[PDB]
Amino acid sequence: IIIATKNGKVRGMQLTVFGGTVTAFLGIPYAQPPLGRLRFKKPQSLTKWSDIWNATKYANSCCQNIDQSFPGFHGSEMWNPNTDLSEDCLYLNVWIPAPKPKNATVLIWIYGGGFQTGTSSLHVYDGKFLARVERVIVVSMNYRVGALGFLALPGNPEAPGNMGLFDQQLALQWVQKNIAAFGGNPKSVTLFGESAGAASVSLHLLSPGSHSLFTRAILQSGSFNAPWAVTSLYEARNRTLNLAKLTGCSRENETEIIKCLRNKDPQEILLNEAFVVPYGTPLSVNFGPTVDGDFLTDMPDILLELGQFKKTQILVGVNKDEGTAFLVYGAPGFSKDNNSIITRKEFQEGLKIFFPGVSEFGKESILFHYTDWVDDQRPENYREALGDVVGDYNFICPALEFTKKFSEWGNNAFFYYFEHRSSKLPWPEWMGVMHGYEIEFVFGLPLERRDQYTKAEEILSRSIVKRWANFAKYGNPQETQNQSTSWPVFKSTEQKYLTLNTESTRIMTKLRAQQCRFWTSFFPKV
Ligand SMILES: *[C@@H]1O[C@H](CO[C@@H]2O[C@@H](C)[C@@H](O)[C@@H](O)[C@@H]2O)[C@@H](O[C@@H]2O[C@H](CO)[C@@H](O)[C@H](O)[C@H]2NC(C)=O)[C@H](O)[C@H]1NC(C)=O
Ligand SMILES: *[C@@H]1O[C@H](CO[C@@H]2O[C@@H](C)[C@@H](O)[C@@H](O)[C@@H]2O)[C@@H](O[C@@H]2O[C@H](CO)[C@@H](O)[C@H](O)[C@H]2NC(C)=O)[C@H](O)[C@H]1NC(C)=O
Ligand SMILES: N[C@@H](Cc1c[nH]c2ccccc12)C(=O)NCCCCCCNc1c2c(nc3cc(Cl)ccc13)CCCC2
Ligand SMILES: *[C@@H]1O[C@H](CO[C@@H]2O[C@@H](C)[C@@H](O)[C@@H](O)[C@@H]2O)[C@@H](O)[C@H](O)[C@H]1NC(C)=O
Ligand SMILES: *[C@@H]1O[C@H](CO)[C@@H](O)[C@H](O)[C@H]1NC(C)=O
Ligand SMILES: *[C@@H]1O[C@H](CO)[C@@H](O)[C@H](O)[C@H]1NC(C)=O
Ligand SMILES: *[C@@H]1O[C@H](CO)[C@@H](O)[C@H](O)[C@H]1NC(C)=O
Ligand SMILES: [Cl-]
Repeated sequence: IIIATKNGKVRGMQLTVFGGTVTAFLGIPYAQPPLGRLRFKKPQSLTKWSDIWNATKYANSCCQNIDQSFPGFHGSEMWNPNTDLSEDCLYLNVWIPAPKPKNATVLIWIYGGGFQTGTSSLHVYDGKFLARVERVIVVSMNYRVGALGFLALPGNPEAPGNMGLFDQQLALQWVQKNIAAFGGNPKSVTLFGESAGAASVSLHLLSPGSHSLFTRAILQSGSFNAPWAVTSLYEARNRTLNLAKLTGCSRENETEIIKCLRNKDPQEILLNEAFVVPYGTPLSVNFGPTVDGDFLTDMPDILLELGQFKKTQILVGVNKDEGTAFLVYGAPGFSKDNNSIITRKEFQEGLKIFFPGVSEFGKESILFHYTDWVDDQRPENYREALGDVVGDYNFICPALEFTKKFSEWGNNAFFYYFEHRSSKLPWPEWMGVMHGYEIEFVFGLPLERRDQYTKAEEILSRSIVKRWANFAKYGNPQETQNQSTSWPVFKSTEQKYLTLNTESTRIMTKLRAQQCRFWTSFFPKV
């Protein structure tokens, strides 16, 4: 129950899972608290301690704005932080099988949340099930979000940008130096993440300082070429300056802006983040990754196109209705509490909410490519088109594009399409297979019989869990024992992908082919 690390001893705690035992180490620090002079700077390495750190409960989540649109609604609040917010939040968690494994493959989770929110503490990121069932070691970390994590005055080490990514990297570094003490193999480390976590995983494939800190990668509903993933260095500074004026810290010694922003309280920074953007959307990434010349040496589009990334296997996928969840956070005529049958004029208004700085012609082009109905009568037409618009543009087509381009340099890639609508979900049915609702299947929660889950859902989760583990351990996400559909390699030409559902696993080709030719070739030019 006590492990000696390079910076001191840590005491864990024991969990009973499925008649077995998992050892959990919740809240190990991996950096100096980024307080005081350290706010906005890269994470600094931890100086030794001499006691026994008690890693027996989740640590503080990092400071962040909370979604307040559906108070008391679990569909919404399952995503909000479940620990104290604090700037003192650079901690990670380790779940190891009991008894201690000998050379276990390691999975490192990176949460999403638009780079503005999120925490490793969430119920759906609980790694105890993967530890128990597949005898892998699961690690997850908190990393700074919002402006405290990604404020950028480029070149300036007081606010260089990408701090949250450097938090993640330092945690990967911690696993390299320390996980062998826990029974893990530092040579078999698979990163996985969802949404902005998935976009983070992809940027680690680009970043030269992460090359040697992991083996393989899994990207769930996200990647760095998504339109929200990378902030330009011009608008990044425009946003840093708008934050400065909004807080009274406008100086012209740029370093004096930072010192001034450092004497503010977290809440004062958090409440002005929303207004640095001229027009925002429910997908807005106010403060996110930038080309800082340190973590990220060039525009990631160019690195992807010219083959400049870690050469390894990737596992990539998306959900059937990525876009629906965002419609109820602003689109007119939409509500989780009715069937959201919108009219043509409502759809048009929705495009302005989701594509605010886009030309009238650009929005006509979206409407023209998504409103040629097979049947003109059905009243769902517009409601469904706007969901597909937001999901294809923001998630599915970037994920596909990334996989094509990545596979063209010779590495095995596997693509999935998650289309299971969970039996007992609190969101209405019209929202479908929503963004983030594969995560619980990946983490094995449906394996807990004890629950809301059907038997079909238990079997689906058990299969996904085996596929993810085989991918981590062996680079190949097959389930070999139960006469399962083989998962073909995804290649630039044939573009095969595997569907994930409770009924029929199927091999299909060329997901969203018509829609993504629009988003990937026509729409970037408007
Ligand atoms: C860059 O920033 C300027 C200024 O941002 C404004 O002030 C901030 C404190 C904050 O409150 C923002 O929401 C404000 O917009 C932007 O210029 C403004 O543009 C909007 C309309 O596009 C409008 O508020 C004003 O006409 C402008 N204000 C000023 C002082 O010029 C600008 O659009 C931002 N983007 C770019 C690309 O430069
Ligand atoms: C679906 O619901 C929305 C609004 O939700 C509820 O109704 C409101 C009257 C209010 O009590 C909210 O707190 C509820 O959550 C409907 O959108 C509204 O439609 C009418 C149009 O005359 C009007 O009240 C508002 O302009 C609309 N609100 C918006 C656009 O945000 C919508 O009509 C409902 N759809 C169906 C099919 O019933
Ligand atoms: N400025 C953005 C920043 C942001 C916050 N969370 C985001 C998630 C994706 C993209 C961006 C964001 C913003 O605050 N938008 C307000 C609405 C975003 C949804 C809140 C976050 N919670 C969810 C999250 C996920 N799925 C959700 C699905 C549903 Cl149905 C409802 C909420 C989900 C999956 C990843 C983590 C957050
Ligand atoms: C660290 O933990 C030591 C042992 O605590 C044990 O585990 C917790 C979960 C409780 O069940 C406790 O009763 C157990 O004895 C403590 O003795 C020690 O004081 C702790 N150290 C600090 C700094 O808190
Ligand atoms: C763990 O596996 C690696 C190769 O993957 C090997 O080099 C290392 O010595 C192993 N360590 C053990 C078995 O303790
Ligand atoms: C003010 O700016 C100069 C550069 O012009 C910089 O060297 C100096 O450190 C700044 N002042 C303080 C107090 O840091
Ligand atoms: C394979 O099938 C058995 C039942 O025949 C089931 O109990 C087991 O969990 C399945 N394994 C996987 C990895 O799906
Ligand atoms: Cl909880």
